Amino acid sequence: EVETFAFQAEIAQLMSLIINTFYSNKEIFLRELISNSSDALDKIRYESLTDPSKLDSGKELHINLIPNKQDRTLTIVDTGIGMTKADLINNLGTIAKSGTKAFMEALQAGADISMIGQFGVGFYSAYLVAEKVTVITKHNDDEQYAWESSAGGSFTVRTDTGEPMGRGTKVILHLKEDQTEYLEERRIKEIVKKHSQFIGYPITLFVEK
Ligand SMILES: O=C1CNC(=S)N1CCc1ccccc1
Repeated sequence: EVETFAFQAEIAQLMSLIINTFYSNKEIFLRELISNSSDALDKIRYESLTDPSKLDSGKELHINLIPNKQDRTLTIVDTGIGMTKADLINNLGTIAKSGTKAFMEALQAGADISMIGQFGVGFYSAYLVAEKVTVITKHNDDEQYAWESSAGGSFTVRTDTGEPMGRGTKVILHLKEDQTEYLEERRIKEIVKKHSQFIGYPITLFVEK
């Protein structure tokens, strides 16, 4: 059972802009997702200070990067607070609408795509390198869901039947054919050392067979 939804018009405009603008400095997407994961870890960590049972679904707070050359996917896993079904359908886009509009006003003023993080909507930079994004998420107060979009105006939400995660979020980037450099260990390491040396959680690169 799968539900299909339309993006808000401003978000569909930002995604189509990100997929179509010729922009070579695509590596910033990794910085943005790691920073998002760090935020999600901060929130679960803070909540657990007054309620330790919030960590019953997982005490480790970390970020894994999992390239896969065979499936041409790069997965960013974190054990943060995760997202409810209402987050996936409404709440995230509600908070993002203001940063989307402001970010597009800047782009018409000549501003750079790499400044997307300052408006709180850096996750859509995933579409610089991904033709399709799958988000597997589990929040303490909801069931495990799978969000997916290939842009084009619509996304899907469904209950996830795969491996239970406990708590956290899995961002799976189905990379475009010409963006496989982000599946290489030394390229990922160069980006992480450069863009996210100052994250307060362990970042583990999973290297392949
Ligand atoms: O826009 C929505 C509505 N519901 C969810 S989730 N998003 C976030 C899309 C996203 C893109 C890239 C990386 C991570 C997430």
